[PDB]
Amino acid sequence: PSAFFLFCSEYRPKIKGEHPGIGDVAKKLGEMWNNT
DNA sequence: CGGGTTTTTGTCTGGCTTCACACTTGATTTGCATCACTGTTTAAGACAGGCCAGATC
Repeated sequence: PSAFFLFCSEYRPKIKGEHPGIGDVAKKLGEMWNNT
């Protein structure tokens, strides 16, 4: 388990309740993990 | 001989199932190359001069 490991799923529902899909949901989550 | 009785298949539309699989991104494993290092000559056999020594005219 790494940062993105426990960051792609722990914050997954925060976009999965908006994005039905499951790449596009965590996609912008990767961008907000990269910005920081 | 061609026609007929077995094994073997297509076959139903439903709901079921396990699981491959989309889509990132870094932390691991795994593959395959490199790398620095080691052994520390002869031994038979052919041919040639050359020196010497004994033979011969």
